[PDB]
Amino acid sequence: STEIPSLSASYANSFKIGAAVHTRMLQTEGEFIAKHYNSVTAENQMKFEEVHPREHEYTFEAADEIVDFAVARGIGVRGHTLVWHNQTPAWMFEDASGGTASREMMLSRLKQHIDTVVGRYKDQIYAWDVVNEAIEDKTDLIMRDTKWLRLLGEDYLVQAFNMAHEADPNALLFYNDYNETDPVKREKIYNLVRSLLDQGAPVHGIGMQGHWNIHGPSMDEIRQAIERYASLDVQLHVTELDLSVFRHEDQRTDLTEPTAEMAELQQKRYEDIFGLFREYRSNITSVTFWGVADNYTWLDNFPVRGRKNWPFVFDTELQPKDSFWRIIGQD
Ligand SMILES: Oc1ccccc1CN[C@@H]1C=C[C@@H](O)[C@H](O)[C@H]1O
Repeated sequence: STEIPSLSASYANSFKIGAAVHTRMLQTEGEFIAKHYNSVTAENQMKFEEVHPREHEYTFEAADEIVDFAVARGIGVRGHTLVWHNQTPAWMFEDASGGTASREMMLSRLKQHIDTVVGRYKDQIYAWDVVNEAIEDKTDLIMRDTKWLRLLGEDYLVQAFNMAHEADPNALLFYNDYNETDPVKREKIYNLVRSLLDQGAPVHGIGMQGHWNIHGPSMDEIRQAIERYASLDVQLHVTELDLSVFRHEDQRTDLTEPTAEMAELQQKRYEDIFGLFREYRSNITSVTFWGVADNYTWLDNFPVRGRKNWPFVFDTELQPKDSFWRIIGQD
């Protein structure tokens, strides 16, 4: 604070503005958070392994601290992924002899997991990401080949969405994914959510991760996604928004800060984005950034280990960037 407006305050009549957090920062940057955001997501501390490390042992301490942080300050909470190929302990898929678990073991284990997790924050979490990244990223492959698909069954998303809806039939359940604007994958996601809706599965929205960079997707490529998903009459949430200064499969490894060209493109590119989100504020009800400031971001270690990135509108010192001002809402 010193003379700058609240980012989430300027969108109060448009949509929530959230951030991906961690209990480690609730102390240091708790106030910066409680001022620009009215929604938050646990980046990792709420995933399978993080709260269900062993078959009979649960660990919710970190997650609880987050929810307690938010609800006290009138902030919304999105629960992140119940069913995902990553960050899921081995036991969940194994049997006594080290073999693979059966469809029945799978159904029981998943069921008890969902109840415990969704039920614990019942009526407190307004939105959940039941299934994360189920669609393949290879043009001629629909379903991503995973143990969920193999050991449980192709009807695993339905089960997930059904179980979740019982634990808290008031939460909005989303199907979350990335590359959602890629013309090919965009249709794969569309058909899945369409199949799900027909089968009667309780899906209430689609989760557009928003892991984009300063080059693409084009404004038209995003606009098309929005309209494509929005037509299914479901809510749209940009869930893991960030603007990478690199392209994926970027070989450039010597930057200590972004190139002047990178900053220019980004400031310009962010302005266009939120300008498009505002045009579509009817369809979009929540935009979350995968992080709070450039001081931290998973991009620093992925896909390149040890390569620092600056994907937000807040620099490494929690101070507003030139992109910040070109993004404040009309309210
Ligand atoms: O496998 C990928 C490949 C490219 C981009 C993103 C992903 C995964 N997308 C996200 C990354 C951050 C994690 O904290 C989130 O849980 C995850 O959903």
